[PDB]
Amino acid sequence: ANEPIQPIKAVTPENADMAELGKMLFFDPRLSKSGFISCNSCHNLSMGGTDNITTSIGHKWQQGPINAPTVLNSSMNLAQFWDGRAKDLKEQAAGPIANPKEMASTHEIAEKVVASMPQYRERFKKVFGSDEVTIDRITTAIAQFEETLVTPGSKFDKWLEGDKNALNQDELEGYNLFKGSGCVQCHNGPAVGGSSYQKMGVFKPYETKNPAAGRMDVTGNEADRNVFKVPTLRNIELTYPYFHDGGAATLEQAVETMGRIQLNREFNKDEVSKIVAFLKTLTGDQPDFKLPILPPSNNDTPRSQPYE
Amino acid sequence: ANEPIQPIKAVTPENADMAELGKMLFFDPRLSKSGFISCNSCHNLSMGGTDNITTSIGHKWQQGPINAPTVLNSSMNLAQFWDGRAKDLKEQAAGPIANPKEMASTHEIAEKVVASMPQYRERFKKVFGSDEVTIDRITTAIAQFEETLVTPGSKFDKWLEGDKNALNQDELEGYNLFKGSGCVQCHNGPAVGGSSYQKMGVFKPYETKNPAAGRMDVTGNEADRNVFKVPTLRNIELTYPYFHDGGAATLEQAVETMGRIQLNREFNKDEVSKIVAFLKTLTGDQPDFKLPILPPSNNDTPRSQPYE
Ligand code: HEC
Ligand code: HEC
Ligand code: HEC
Ligand code: HEC
Ligand SMILES: [Ca+2]
Ligand SMILES: [Ca+2]
Ligand SMILES: [Ca+2]
Ligand SMILES: [Mg+2]
Repeated sequence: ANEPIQPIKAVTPENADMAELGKMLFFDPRLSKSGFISCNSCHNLSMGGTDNITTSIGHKWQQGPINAPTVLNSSMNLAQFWDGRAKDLKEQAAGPIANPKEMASTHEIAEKVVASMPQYRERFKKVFGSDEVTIDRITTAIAQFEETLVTPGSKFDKWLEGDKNALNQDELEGYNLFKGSGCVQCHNGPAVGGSSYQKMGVFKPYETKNPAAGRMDVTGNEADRNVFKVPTLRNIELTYPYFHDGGAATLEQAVETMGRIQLNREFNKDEVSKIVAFLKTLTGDQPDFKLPILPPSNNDTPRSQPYE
Repeated sequence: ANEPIQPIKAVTPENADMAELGKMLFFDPRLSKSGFISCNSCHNLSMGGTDNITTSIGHKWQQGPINAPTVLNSSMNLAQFWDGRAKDLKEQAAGPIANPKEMASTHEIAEKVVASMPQYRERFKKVFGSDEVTIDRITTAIAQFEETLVTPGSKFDKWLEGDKNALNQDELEGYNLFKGSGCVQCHNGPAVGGSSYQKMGVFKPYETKNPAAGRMDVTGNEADRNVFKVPTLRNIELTYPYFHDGGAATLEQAVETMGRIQLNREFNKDEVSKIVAFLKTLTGDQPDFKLPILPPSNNDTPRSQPYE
């Protein structure tokens, strides 16, 4: 009778220097064509790792196609992106940099930008052995930093570890309903999700104008239409709005929809209130580190093109 | 012992908690209508306090009218903004929040946004005795945070304080050229500028397509046309491009232009490189603090409007 959910464990970077280099790159807006957009712009670590809007604002204020997921605990995902088209964090990181709808630069340009700065070259030398800058090393460093973005210490985890007073009566009943109703069928493990692909709209379809088809984009099979990676519910309190289209503005709405179309279960108001209370106890310790200080661009650095 | 420039000294917040609150607000993108733009977006503290582009990107990617100045050491300015229309940091902070070309929100909405969060209400109470949030308290807190954004410790300051080795041969000669040519007429004091309004184009006009008129926008006196607050040269190495229109991409170009139109001095390539070397020794210790962790928006919080 072991719990369907396990505590998140603290992480010690295999390569501290690499994680520091990755941190810097994650906050460097010069990886973008505009010199205005960094990974942190859309995955704000001061706010829970997302941009907290329906879909992401990209280069020249392009309205993105889908809701940006949190990077927090993303190292635990079975694959990356809503349709899992990316195998891991490293592969994922190369995407946004060259995505015309997001950072809109190119791997070639990103390499030249970083390499133009002596302070970055020195770090690549320390970390990789030589001062050569490549998108491969860049994504490897960012990935290492993201591995450290886990959030242990949530009240629920403290309860799981034996602290009976970490949860109040409503929160405990919420968890019991979460488990008893069937939510754990898909939202389980340390991340309370992120370990499989499931249909969004089991008993009834999810109503949305958003055209995303999920896994079908990868397989082309009709059976995969509307099948997405199950999101982690850790820090769900900080990652509103909800669902891939950002269609559910509140947790209550997300829970009611989930109960209704995934379990054919209409929760009453108090039941929803208790589950939501439980979900908020899944918020863990947020990133704790100094604001990164980045090296200045110099006369050799390709200049930003915010309006060009 | 009587150099025209004096060292910058560390600043301990009169109210530590107030500065901590100001720090959180400075990094909060919810002060903007889009929920995507914070003070840090255009005054990036990881990069030197500016956005490092010709003019600022505002709501819906509006191309701003003028180059964004650095907030670093801004507490030393005789007034705020290129035309000095704002008397101090407190007064200045109210501008961007309600500027349709920048954050595009309103003072009323920002107050409602911040007050909707218990975590913020609690901080305002421990700071101002009361838990109610007003644009007055918001700007007071931000200004307090900005008072701490001074940058002591630059190599030049170490030199002024006794370390004869803090500067190399070229850097020292550069300083001597700076002092001996007439530059300290306008760039002096602890901020190496910021203490007066001066004409941009003393001997010859500064060519630019930018329509900014400077002090005339405030005084209406034709005599004040093209008269601006002299920018601080502290951390000038980190705040490219240069001048109010962002027209000079390099320090070499900026120095050459300044000598020509301000002093009627034509510096040869060697002299320019030495002055540039000196300017870089004005880069001080950058902000050293933990990345702010902000409270989550809740069901009572006005929702971000990035596209509507
Ligand atoms: C907005 C303009 C973005 C920028 C800049 C970056 N990311 Fe992002 N990211 C964004 C979206 C809309 C999505 C989902 C896209 C999809 O097709 O599903 C993502 C996804 C990720 C993920 C996947 C996490 C998951 O649970 O699936 C990761 C790990 C991630 N993003 C990391 C990341 C990094 C490191 C970035 C900078 C190099 C970066 N993103 C920029 C939107 C935006
Ligand atoms: C599989 C059959 C699921 C069951 C059972 C439950 N959930 Fe779920 N959930 C699942 C998926 C595939 C998704 C993403 C759907 C999409 O296209 O957006 C979700 C998402 C949520 C969310 C939002 C997460 C986010 O947007 O980041 C919440 C809050 C959530 N699910 C809660 C939840 C609860 C409380 C459940 C039972 C009542 C439940 N889910 C069951 C897949 C499945
Ligand atoms: C970009 C869209 C901006 C945002 C967001 C904020 N600021 Fe800004 N700031 C910007 C510009 C283009 C200018 C100059 C405007 C002019 O007419 O001169 C400024 C100026 C300041 C200053 C004055 C510094 C000086 O004159 O030397 C300060 C102190 C400053 N800005 C602070 C500040 C704060 C605290 C913000 C958020 C509430 C903020 N700015 C946002 C562009 C942008
Ligand atoms: C007043 C009569 C000045 C003298 C003498 C010098 N400078 Fe200056 N400088 C002055 C102003 C009013 C401005 C802003 C002009 C504008 O409209 O943009 C500046 C700016 C600079 C800068 C750029 C600062 C920035 O963009 O933030 C630099 C690097 C600079 N000045 C250097 C400099 C040097 C080396 C001088 C002597 C050769 C010099 N200035 C003289 C006003 C005055
Ligand atoms: Ca979300
Ligand atoms: Ca500048
Ligand atoms: Ca010039
Ligand atoms: Mg020009």
